Amino acid sequence: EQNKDIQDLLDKIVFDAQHGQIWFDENRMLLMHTSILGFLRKDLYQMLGLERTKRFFIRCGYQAGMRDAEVTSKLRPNLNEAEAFMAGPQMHGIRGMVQVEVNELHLSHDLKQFYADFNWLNSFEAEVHLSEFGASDQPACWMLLGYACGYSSFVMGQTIIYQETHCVAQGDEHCRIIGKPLSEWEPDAVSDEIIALQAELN
Amino acid sequence: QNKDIQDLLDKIVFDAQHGQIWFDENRMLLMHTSILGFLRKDLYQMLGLERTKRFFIRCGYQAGMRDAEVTSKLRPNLNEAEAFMAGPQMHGIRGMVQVEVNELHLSHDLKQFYADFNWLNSFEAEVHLSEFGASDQPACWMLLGYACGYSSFVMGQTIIYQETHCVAQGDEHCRIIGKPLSEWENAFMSPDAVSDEIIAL
Ligand SMILES: [Zn+2]
Ligand SMILES: [Zn+2]
Repeated sequence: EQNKDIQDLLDKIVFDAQHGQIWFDENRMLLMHTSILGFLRKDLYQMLGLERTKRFFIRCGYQAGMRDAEVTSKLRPNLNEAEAFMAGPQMHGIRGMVQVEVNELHLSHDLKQFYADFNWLNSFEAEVHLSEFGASDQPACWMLLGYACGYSSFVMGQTIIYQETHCVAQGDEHCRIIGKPLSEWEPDAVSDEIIALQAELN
Repeated sequence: QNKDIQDLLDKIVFDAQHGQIWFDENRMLLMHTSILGFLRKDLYQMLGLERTKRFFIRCGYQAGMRDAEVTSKLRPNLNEAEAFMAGPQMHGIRGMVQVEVNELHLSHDLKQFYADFNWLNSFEAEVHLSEFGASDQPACWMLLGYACGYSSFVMGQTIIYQETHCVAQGDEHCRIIGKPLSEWENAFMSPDAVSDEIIAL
């Protein structure tokens, strides 16, 4: 009854337990344990840097986001920018990664203008990061955040960057992000700006 | 419809509104296979193939051991074999691989195990092809770790598999034989010991 606006998305998800397949349109998926992600994160951190690990989860996310936007692209042409864009935040729910809640969204392809402010609720990433690390000193939601930047950047034809303003990892009640075109912040590893920003805004 | 998997599908809930996916206690993620391809490409070039391969078995092993924990006391009114099938079934629910049983005999009590399965539509195989193309040797490492991790735990001893044909080598499907450790004609902390073992291919 109540995934009225999700439904068109669910309609592309095919479970096929009997053949070891799960599909979103043309692409496969895997139902994965979060605590297994928690291990992959700590093991990576142990092998590489905080920095190289960080960088991986973000680039990862950027990818997932771009692919979902490819997918959900030819999918709501009846609708407008805002309602189509939403597919993104909805997919993050669908994949059980995070609950997106919109404080503010203003966008327009042709104006090359974007500003998003959302609350992330129930982030897995923050939850797993606490087990393996405890109270962090920076935000933890790298993957979610890469995906955020990715999805968005696909949708507008320009690079959209997010800052995680508050994070459950850091003790904040919910997590929160803000997203604006790269330049409105005063070779496509956009991965490096994200880290440089959370740095050069102490 | 397909009633062999129900006691599993049941323990799964999709709360898309609050962005949680649920397996009993455990919380789950529906993910692109891209994160695993990427990880494969990055690791391949930062560390050896040996190192990348090992890491992947280790990861596969942790998930095998988890489902093993979770499905543990779930099928007490069936026998060892149908109980055990939980792992192979889970691997398919998780959309990683279809397991088609060629042969299976197990006794926890007698310390006995022999599994010979076919793997079909292996996701790992797929990933390796579109990152590295034809392998020299079987490539379904994550999958193999799981096999090893799951079996091992149920059995309460060290069960090691070998991929014997792999889509990654042009075979039509992949194949695997799992025996106990001592039944191989070649010779905690121990979770790392075991990954070290299933790495001698
Ligand atoms: Zn967070
Ligand atoms: Zn294979």
